[PDB]
Amino acid sequence: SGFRKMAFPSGKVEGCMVQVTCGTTTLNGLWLDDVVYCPRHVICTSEDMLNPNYEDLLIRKSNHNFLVQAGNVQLRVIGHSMQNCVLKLKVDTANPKTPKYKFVRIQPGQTFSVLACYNGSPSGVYQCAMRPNFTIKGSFLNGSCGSVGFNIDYDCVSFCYMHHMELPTGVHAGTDLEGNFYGPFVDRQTAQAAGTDTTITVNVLAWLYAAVINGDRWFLNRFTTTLNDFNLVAMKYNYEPLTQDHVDILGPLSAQTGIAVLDMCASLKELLQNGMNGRTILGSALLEDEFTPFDVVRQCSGVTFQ
Amino acid sequence: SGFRKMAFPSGKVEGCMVQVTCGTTTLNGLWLDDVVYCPRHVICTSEDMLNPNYEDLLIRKSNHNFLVQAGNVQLRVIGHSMQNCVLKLKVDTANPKTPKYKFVRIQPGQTFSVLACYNGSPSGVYQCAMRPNFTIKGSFLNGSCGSVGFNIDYDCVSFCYMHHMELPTGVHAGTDLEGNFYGPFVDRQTAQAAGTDTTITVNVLAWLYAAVINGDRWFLNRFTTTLNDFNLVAMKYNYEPLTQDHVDILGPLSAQTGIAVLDMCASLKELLQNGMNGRTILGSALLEDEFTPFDVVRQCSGVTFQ
Ligand SMILES: *[C@@](O)(c1nc2ccccc2s1)[C@H](C[C@@H]1CCCNC1=O)NC(=O)[C@@H]1Cc2ccc(F)cc2CN1C(=O)[C@@H](NC(=O)C(F)(F)F)C(C)(C)C
Ligand SMILES: *[C@@](O)(c1nc2ccccc2s1)[C@H](C[C@@H]1CCCNC1=O)NC(=O)[C@@H]1Cc2ccc(F)cc2CN1C(=O)[C@@H](NC(=O)C(F)(F)F)C(C)(C)C
Ligand code: NA
Ligand code: NA
Repeated sequence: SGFRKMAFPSGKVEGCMVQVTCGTTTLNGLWLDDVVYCPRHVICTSEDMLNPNYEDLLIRKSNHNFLVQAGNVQLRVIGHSMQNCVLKLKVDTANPKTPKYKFVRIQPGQTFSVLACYNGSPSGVYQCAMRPNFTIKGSFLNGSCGSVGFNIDYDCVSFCYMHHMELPTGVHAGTDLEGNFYGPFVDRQTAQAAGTDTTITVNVLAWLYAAVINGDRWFLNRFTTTLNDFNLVAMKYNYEPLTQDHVDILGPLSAQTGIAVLDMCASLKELLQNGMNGRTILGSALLEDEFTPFDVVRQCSGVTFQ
Repeated sequence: SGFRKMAFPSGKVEGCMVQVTCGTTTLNGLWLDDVVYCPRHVICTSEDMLNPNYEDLLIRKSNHNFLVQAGNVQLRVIGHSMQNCVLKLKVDTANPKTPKYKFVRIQPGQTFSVLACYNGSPSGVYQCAMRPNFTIKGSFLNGSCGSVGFNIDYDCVSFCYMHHMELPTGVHAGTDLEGNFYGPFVDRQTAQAAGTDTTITVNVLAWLYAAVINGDRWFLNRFTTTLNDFNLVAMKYNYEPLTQDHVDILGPLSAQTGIAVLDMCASLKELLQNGMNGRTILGSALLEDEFTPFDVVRQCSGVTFQ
């Protein structure tokens, strides 16, 4: 029993974290085989921020300008290339701790673990979601750039996020591991801001199922709803539309608990309209939306990772 | 910016997790140097649960009854001893991934990371606190026993918890790594239950300081209070008494923010008496008590671990 915001074990990623320095700029890099991946603006000074031409900045650099440290070991850069907003530094040593891995670009609403790092050394691990507005509500300070987000399946690490920027509301923007930003954000100094966000409906429903699995039913009711009438209410409360695809994905949780998806939707509707009346669900006085249906199944079934 | 329930990076612990099997009972063990630590009731069958005499059960066992697996490698047990409620299995191989480590028995109100494991393989990592009633609000299923809780300082892993039992309210009971239970709990089948719990006042105050650091002040007020008058209110709301020791420990956060501790106490008093009025603090509609003052400083200052 119990239900926690659970991160993936981070050891496979810890062994990949390094420090990259360019002039006075130091940030984190990801060392996989003989390549180190990091944000391209490591090559930026403070002056090259208004509208930096990164191709022009990069052609002016030499391999020996890049100082890459793994622990107390300096790694020599022997090639470099820019891919979108990521710099790929070819180094003279392959990382002996390279896990099985892939690079994935995730959809909004998906969750992942962040290994927050400073100066190439891990500080902490936490779970978050890609918001519908393509920000993440992270915990990142100066020096955190190049920290990565990931999922693990069996023994395979799927990297999905590299950290780049903090927006004026205190939320975070970054790229996939091929250097493409999530959302409309850019790595130049402009008036960018997070767009209006929405609540991840399919995840709220997943978490209500988690609550039932863990022995709590106070919020259930005898009613059902149509998908259309539910979405009319969701829309009013700034919830994402629930698709038939979302309904299918919730099938296993609905089967495990015996509560039809549209029945759980009628519970959520009632919760939106009436509030919790001073009660809590899984220790929360708010409706939690950073657990996917898969997160719930994994934690309530005890899936492990080799 | 941002503030997350952040766990320690778990890689140093992952490399220590093994599987221990005795007859039909399998649970997790912690492999440090040439010793594997696990709950002593691995030697129990279902029948030896009413009032098992563990010394009597253990003298009847042979080394070859214990099957210890690290990954795909079987480790041969060559000695054993019982220490309180932990079994120490001497094995023929020293763990080459043994970190710098120590065993600590923590006080209620302290936090730690749990690496939840099944069949010797890690499933997830999450942060929790030792409650005042010496339970933890974990997330643990059948097979989770022997999973450990820990903190990291610099490069040193301080193990403070090994998992043993789930209580009827769905919360969890376990031992330090020398086999002494936290709280009054025992590893025999009886009517044990969690005692009434209280909220960890010093941690709530720490989290209010975290909120201020992160740019939120809506709950502050112009008032101060005496320690005594605050504790009269805390007592009414089932909060732990705040000691002068707690006040001193909050000194750094008070200095960083310019808000005297007793001033923050008057804010907490007002929050207890009037509620949040539909507002949130650091994304929560409840007063959070599973961040210590040290957790706040570490996360808002970016401390790392070698
Ligand atoms: C990351 O650690 C980096 N720092 C530097 C420093 C010099 C060169 C390159 C980098 S990457 C930080 C993480 C950030 C900082 C502070 C608090 N929390 C965080 O997550 N990233 C930045 O400082 C980025 C980097 C950048 C790249 C190109 C630019 F043209 C401008 C920047 C500045 N920056 C920001 O995050 C800024 N935010 C924005 O510009 C915006 F639009 F996203 F809001 C800043 C105002 C500095 C937070
Ligand atoms: C742990 O994985 C272990 N399982 C076994 C099985 C056989 C022998 C030894 C062990 S240790 C589980 C973890 C637990 C189970 C299910 C859900 N969440 C969890 O955290 N621990 C147990 O099953 C313990 C072990 C035990 C030892 C001595 C006993 F006399 C009795 C038990 C049974 N047990 C419990 O946790 C039970 N709880 C209690 O007895 C009490 F008092 F704490 F509530 C149970 C009712 C089975 C949950
Ligand atoms: Na219903
Ligand atoms: Na005050």
